[PDB]
Amino acid sequence: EPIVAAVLLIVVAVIGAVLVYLWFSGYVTRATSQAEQLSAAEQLKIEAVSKTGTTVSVNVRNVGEVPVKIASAYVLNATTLTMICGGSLTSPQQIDPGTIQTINVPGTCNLIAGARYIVKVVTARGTEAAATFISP
Amino acid sequence: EPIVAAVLLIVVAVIGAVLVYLWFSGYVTRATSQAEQLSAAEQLKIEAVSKTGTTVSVNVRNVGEVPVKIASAYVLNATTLTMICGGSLTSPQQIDPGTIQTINVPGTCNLIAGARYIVKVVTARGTEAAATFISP
Amino acid sequence: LTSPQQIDPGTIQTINVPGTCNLIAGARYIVKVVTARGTEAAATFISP
Amino acid sequence: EPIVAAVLLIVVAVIGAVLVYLWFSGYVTRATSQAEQLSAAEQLKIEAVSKTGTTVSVNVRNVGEVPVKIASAYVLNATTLTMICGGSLTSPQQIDPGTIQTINVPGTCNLIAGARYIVKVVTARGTEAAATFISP
Amino acid sequence: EPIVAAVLLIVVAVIGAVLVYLWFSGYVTRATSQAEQLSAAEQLKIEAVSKTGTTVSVNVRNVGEVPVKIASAYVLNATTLTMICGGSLTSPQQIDPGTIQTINVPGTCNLIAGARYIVKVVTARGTEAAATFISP
Repeated sequence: EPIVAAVLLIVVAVIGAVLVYLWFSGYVTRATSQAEQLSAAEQLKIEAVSKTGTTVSVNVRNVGEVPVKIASAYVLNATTLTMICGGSLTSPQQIDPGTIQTINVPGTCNLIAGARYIVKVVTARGTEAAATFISP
Repeated sequence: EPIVAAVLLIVVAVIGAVLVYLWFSGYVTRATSQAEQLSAAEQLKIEAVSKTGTTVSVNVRNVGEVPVKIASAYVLNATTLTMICGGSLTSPQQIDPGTIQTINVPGTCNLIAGARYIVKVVTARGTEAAATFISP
Repeated sequence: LTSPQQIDPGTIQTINVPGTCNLIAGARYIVKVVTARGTEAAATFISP
Repeated sequence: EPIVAAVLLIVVAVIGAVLVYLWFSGYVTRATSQAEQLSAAEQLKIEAVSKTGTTVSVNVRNVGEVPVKIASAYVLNATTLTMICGGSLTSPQQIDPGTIQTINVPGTCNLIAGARYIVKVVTARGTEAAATFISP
Repeated sequence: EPIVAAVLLIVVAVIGAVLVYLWFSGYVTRATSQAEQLSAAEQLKIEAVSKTGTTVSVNVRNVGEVPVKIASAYVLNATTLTMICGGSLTSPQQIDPGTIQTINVPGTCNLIAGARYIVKVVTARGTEAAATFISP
């Protein structure tokens, strides 16, 4: 009589094992592939900068193999990591691999000739690229 | 009765380990190969420059072993890192290793005789080569 | 593949990618081979 | 009848898992935070030394930002790593960040003019800072 | 009734864990020690070379502290890494620490007066030491 209960319990345990199998396969596949794709890296470099009046224009070179979106740009003060001007771009700019694009710092901020300034661009994914220039 | 459940759990763990091994092999191969192939570097050198009116012509020799494409050229001002003329070329030019090619700066920019100007050429992959010249 | 190719332990074999595909010189490509059991091995090369 | 035993065993397993969770949270917390706090590093530098008779006085400045206790001082012979005089200070001296204090080598040791000697001071935590001087 | 099966399963798991611990201790110890001992370094230096007729004699000094065996010697051509003469020695020669030994390049190879050559000696473990000479 307990044998019947044991058989039912074994069947229930097998069903639970199958359900664990299904969920575990789904989770391992999804999370594993998500981690694998986040393992990929994104690289940028800025070729040169130009200043016209009070507007700063930057040319960004996409040396990577994936499309790049530029979302913000700043003008950082030297050795203090404090921004003078910057913010969200009005519309994100897409940069194709092997191509170039022109980026303008949002807003208007004055500059002092012969002073230290760091121009910085950040991607939508978080990649950071920056360099220095001497304001005319 | 728990023995059957334990056997199913062991089987599930073994299958999960097999799937993890498959993905791990694929990912390690892809990542290792990408890193090894991007470890390679490219070198460029400019032989000489010439100016005809307001057009700048640059001869680039690729001392590397694999083809490299020229993407943009600039004429940089001294000690200020500010561009005067330049931008993306109309069509990229491919340079065969062991050969030479002539590149013209895009657009038209005036120059002042006896002044400092830095000629700069950037590859599609991001390699930079540059030098200086005296404007006639 | 038209017919599966068997590779003995400690030996080597030649495998041709099925079909015909054009390539671009100096471009990036990943070559990949998969076993009957599912094992994956791959690498990259620069097309001539 | 085995169903009741199975339910009790499941309850026992759940209670054991809860206990394991409690201990695991506690142990991870303490060990992790201990590792984080011992990860911090300490830096020292000695400004100048002076000799009065047979007493060696050293001024130590903590370029770091954490409180520091000086525990011992030595006078090491050149390239043989053998001490001539040194030992525990009578009472450890606390040197505040951004300040300096005077430390005297314990005991009395003679010196030879124009010879090589390395003065060495060690913190209570084990940080090592030293330099060389020529005895007058 | 499932309680007995659970107790037996726990006992089996404990035995398996003991076996895993035994193997793990053995493996970590022996593999770790083999790695530590291969971490050791081997250093050679050659004092001078001599030419008698068509035979090249090299004096090798053991600047290290461990016994070293010399197995082969070569004569490389300049800038091409191509051997002119060389091969396995008839019997490997042992060099004691702090001592010197004379090694003759195997075989007979002609040389040209005033020509460029590299003499090279390799140890049993793979250490490489070499220098240059001008043939008389």
